[PDB]
Amino acid sequence: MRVIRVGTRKSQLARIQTDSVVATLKASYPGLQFEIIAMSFTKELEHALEKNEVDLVVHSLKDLPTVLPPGFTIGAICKRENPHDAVVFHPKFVGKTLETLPEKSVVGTSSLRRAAQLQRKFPHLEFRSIRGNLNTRLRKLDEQQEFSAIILATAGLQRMGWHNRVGQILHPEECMYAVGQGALGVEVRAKDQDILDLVGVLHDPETLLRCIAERAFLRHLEGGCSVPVAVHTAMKDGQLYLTGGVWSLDGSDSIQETMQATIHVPAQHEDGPEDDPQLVGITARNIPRGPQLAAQNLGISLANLLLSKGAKNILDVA
Ligand SMILES: *Cc1[nH]c(Cc2[nH]cc(CCC(=O)O)c2CC(=O)O)c(CCC(=O)O)c1CC(=O)O
Repeated sequence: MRVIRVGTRKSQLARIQTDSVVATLKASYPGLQFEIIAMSFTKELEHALEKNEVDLVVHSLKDLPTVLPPGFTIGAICKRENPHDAVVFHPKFVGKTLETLPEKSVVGTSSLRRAAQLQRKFPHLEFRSIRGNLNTRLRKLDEQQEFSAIILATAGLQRMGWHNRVGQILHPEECMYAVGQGALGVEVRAKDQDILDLVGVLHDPETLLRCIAERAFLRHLEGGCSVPVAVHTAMKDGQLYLTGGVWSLDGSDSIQETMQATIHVPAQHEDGPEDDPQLVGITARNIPRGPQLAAQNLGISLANLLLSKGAKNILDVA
């Protein structure tokens, strides 16, 4: 291990996320060299990995499928940033909330998850698609009179240093977040033991266990980034709490349930067996396997409860 090559997309937010992970790595490894390789969507970065052109890539965890191709794996789940959804208001509406926008105000979001939940909670608002990156959406907000607000992840605006645009942070009772939102995943070659060990230092046990549950829930519902599925996780008092929900496209039909499981957060790293398979695409051999399997099982458990109440028919057309 000499120069650790980090591959990144050329987009602004992808670079910020990569730099943050590289800074954390450097703090654990001041004696190693890190190179950031920017290339001109996940299959192209996975190609560089497979061609040994880079050694690791940084993703928003919610953008990664629950099944990765067999030669790759998530070698690190970083300490979660703020997972909650946020509202940016049109300039004339600074200081308002969703509750106090005038009736028929148009709210911009291209997430089925966000639109379905907010339509349910706010019947008197209109939710409409809006395309573009964060800068483009904010430009269409401020330059035009079409949108009265847009919905975005709090974590994205924070990484841009634009927290001053956040006008409202949505509570779970208004809009539960996407599976993996606010956490970064580090993708690596599944068989590159040296690099898996290196990035393992980034694993945050609490976030790892929360995200295994969230992803196992999503996987067992056969969902991905695109579906109206939402979650809320918390680790308190030796319990892992997982809330999960599914919504019809307009939010009028929904199923939402909570489960918990006794799972203590590991406080120490351990030399785990190298022959255990990944869990929902994540490899964490330096973290005890017991709690990891238990988190996966909790997410499967909740998924089966939702399916028992009809979640599959909801998702099939949504
Ligand atoms: C699965 C999915 N991806 C995105 C776009 C995206 N990916 C990451 C972020 C920043 C927050 C994070 O790292 O977790 C974002 C942008 C954002 O959420 O603000 C979306 C949202 C698409 C959209 O039109 O806003 C989704 C679907 C979803 O979140 O429900």
